[PDB]
Amino acid sequence: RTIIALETHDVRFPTSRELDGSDAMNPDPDYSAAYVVLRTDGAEDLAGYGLVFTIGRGNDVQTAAVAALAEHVVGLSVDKVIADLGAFARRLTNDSQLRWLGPEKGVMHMAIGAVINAAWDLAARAANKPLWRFIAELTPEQLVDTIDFRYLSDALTRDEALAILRDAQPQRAARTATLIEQGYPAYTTSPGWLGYSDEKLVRLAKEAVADGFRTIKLAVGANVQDDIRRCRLARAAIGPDIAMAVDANQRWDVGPAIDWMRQLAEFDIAWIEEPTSPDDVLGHAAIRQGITPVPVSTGEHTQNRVVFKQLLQAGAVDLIQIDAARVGGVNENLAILLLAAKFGVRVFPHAGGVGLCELVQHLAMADFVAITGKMEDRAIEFVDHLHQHFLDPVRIQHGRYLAPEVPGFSAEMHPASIAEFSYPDGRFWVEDLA
Amino acid sequence: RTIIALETHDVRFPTSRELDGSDAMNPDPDYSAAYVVLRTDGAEDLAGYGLVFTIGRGNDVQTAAVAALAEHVVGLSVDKVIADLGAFARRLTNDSQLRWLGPEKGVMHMAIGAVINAAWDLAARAANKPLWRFIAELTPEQLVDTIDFRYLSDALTRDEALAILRDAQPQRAARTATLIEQGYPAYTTSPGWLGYSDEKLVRLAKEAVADGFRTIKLAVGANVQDDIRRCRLARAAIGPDIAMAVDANQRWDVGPAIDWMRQLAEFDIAWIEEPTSPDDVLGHAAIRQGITPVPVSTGEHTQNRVVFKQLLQAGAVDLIQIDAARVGGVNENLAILLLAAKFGVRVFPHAGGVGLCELVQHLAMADFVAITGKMEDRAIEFVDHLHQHFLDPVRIQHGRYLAPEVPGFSAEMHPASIAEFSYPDGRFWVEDLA
Ligand SMILES: C[C@H](O)[C@@H](O)[C@@H](O)[C@H](O)C(=O)O
Ligand SMILES: C[C@H](O)[C@@H](O)[C@@H](O)[C@H](O)C(=O)O
Ligand SMILES: [Mg+2]
Ligand SMILES: [Mg+2]
Repeated sequence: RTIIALETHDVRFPTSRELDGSDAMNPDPDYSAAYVVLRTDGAEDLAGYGLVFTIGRGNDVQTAAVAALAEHVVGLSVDKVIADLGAFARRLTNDSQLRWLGPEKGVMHMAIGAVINAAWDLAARAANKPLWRFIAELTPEQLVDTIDFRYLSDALTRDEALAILRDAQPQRAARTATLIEQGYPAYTTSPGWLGYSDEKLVRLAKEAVADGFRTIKLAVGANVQDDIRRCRLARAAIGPDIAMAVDANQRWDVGPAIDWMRQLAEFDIAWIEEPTSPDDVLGHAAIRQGITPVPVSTGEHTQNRVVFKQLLQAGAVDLIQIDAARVGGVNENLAILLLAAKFGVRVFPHAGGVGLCELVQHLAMADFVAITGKMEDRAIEFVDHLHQHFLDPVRIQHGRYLAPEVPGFSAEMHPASIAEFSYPDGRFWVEDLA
Repeated sequence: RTIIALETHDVRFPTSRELDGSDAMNPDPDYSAAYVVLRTDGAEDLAGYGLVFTIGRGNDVQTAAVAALAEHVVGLSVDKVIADLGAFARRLTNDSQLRWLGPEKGVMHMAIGAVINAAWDLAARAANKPLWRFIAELTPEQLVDTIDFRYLSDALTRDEALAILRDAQPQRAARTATLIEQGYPAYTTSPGWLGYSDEKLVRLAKEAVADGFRTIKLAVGANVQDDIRRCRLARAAIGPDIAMAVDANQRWDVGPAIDWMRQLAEFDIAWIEEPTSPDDVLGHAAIRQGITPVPVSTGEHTQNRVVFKQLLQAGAVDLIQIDAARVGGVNENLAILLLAAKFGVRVFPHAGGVGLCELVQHLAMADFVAITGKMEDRAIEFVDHLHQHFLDPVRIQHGRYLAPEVPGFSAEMHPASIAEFSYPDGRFWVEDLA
């Protein structure tokens, strides 16, 4: 079989109508997907799906970036692609001309990451396995062959990665059983969007705990008085035993972040996410040093494994987020997970976007099985939005993610959803723009 | 007057035909420009020009990113835009949805930077001044009003920037006279492209020195034996008194970079440019610590002022490059120049791309007049390619840049050049692709 087309769609959801996903930096996001399909001349089931998550404006540019990769993939042998995902990723990441648009950052890199992710979806489907098992069941050699070790020789060599993966082999099967029977811890951010009223915040926080979530997260960062008020209300609503994280979405400078967190510390903060710019490694370390022991995290916007390496080297974080679509696809996230494991830093996957819960759950689960063997000390983010648009929506049971069973990356979306929300000619948008 | 249109063009030059611009990372670049025009309903002279520099593939995506900004600018009052370039820049950089595609990095940020640069071109033209004088003659208050101080409070506050600018006021006029009469030091990289034969390297290096350049730069990084051979040949060709820099274009890891430079040190290296990833602040510092006193530089791919801040804080560089199109336009480069001045780090502007000499010369000259008052200790890069396509090509006299005189950013390109090299329907490409 051959990849005969790279199809792209600019799909946007009107989440801003109710301010779902709203925060201090992004006050009215419209969760969007630069959706891509790697089509083949095989069975209808033999296709790869992926998407870049954006929040509205710019999604057309992001979609255009993905479409520009068609000549790089159309015509390739399916067997050749899935048999060497490392070579496939490099075919895109090593194109020096595309690197100039980055390198390995921004629109062009996320576009590359979406095509790479679609290829892993295609591979998992061909293997008749949900992506987490596809990844976790590859041999240590097959796994490191997909990783780009450039710029990491000082922190993680191929031999060091192999050692970590080989050390985990004996328990892979047992952990797979544990995951399937117990699920993976989750936490929810849906009760904390900044655009919600105090009444809605409290109502949703209570429902979240009622649903079994042992941790919730609130957006903060626009007004300290508002944050103090909201954190007090949420803490009172959930009780003293539920963890409560806060997310500043990059709003603060180093000094202000320290002073701001000093005023929220009394409410028992699980961690402060993105207190400052996602590029400020030294800044996060300075903030962490100033507010310790209040935990600091960052990661959903971290451009690539080189920046993650530095965050770990500089001791800028207590835990990190990883994102399925921000970096160079699965290949890059595997490098990041191995770096986090080697440095002994917990990973709390980011999923605050359409389709992100569906995608990222697989990376966290593969990590548990083949890399760390640790999940009760961490959690996968969850947001209660737009799951109805995916063929294999995530399943949460008593605050825990159930392991996916169907083949693939869970990225495939309902054609009806694409038809209704494609921008700007989709049914909803033609009516809305009118 | 009003901005009535944002016109964009995908222009690509076949520099790969002779491997002009070739290096270890980018072996066959096709110097390209994602050209933009801010058109108004005023005089034909009243327009803003700008461009994002890329090396071929991907330029269509970059052009699309710029075109996507039309709704943000079309309809704006020319007087309102030029009277507050800080507000104009923020209108684009503070669009949270566009920030998600970055933030402040990659394709979307460079697109924003090109539109911002076009606005400064428009402003300088309205003022009937070449951009360097337009910038250097603004009051300290007007200058800081254009700067985004977010994420810089720990290294450069508004008051600190004002102090530096005010300290320079007394000598602004005298330095303007000095620049106009003496020119600004330059160095050339055109003799050192990696794709050239040893014979061509030597021939061009000799011509470069004959033309008055006191410094040349060679691309290195693919094969150490080749680098040793080429550096020996170039050094012998130029003599012991001419400075010779080398550029690895991000090829090495930390350890290898140190070992590689140890083998080139005997040829008297002026500086090693981009020894590793443009995102590795800690890595550049480690390399610098290992090869000192051999100077280390980086900057042409540095995504924004936040990364530059860290490079300075971490002592990762001996000198930095700045680039007119890589960051958020003039506004961001002013912040970077002020950071470099405050930290006492020399700036050697990057210009290895089409139109970059034309653009960046203005930033270096404005810096000399209004910020540092230092130029004999540094130099502006020059490449001997494609200047014929610009209405106001740079002028080099005895190895020094002559100060531009015509109004603007020198970005305007000949319509005939655009017609011939527009991709893929331009005259040259239709014939070439055939
Ligand atoms: C705009 C988005 O909803 C963000 O606020 C979201 O990704 C957030 O950072 C999160 O961690 O869930
Ligand atoms: C592809 C380009 O010619 C680069 O090699 C060029 O920008 C180089 O880095 C330089 O500093 O001139
Ligand atoms: Mg977050
Ligand atoms: Mg360079």
